[PDB]
Amino acid sequence: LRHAIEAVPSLNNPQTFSEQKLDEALYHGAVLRVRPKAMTVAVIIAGLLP
Repeated sequence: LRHAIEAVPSLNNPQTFSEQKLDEALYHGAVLRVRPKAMTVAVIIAGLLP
């Protein structure tokens, strides 16, 4: 999420009342990159269920 918010959106906030592109950065890191977290959780639970 931090890499996401770091790449693009460090330019629009200096202009006050700018939150539209701040949410797109969270979308880019929080839900586009959701395969790694799901994979980690799945393997963690699967290596313990037995």
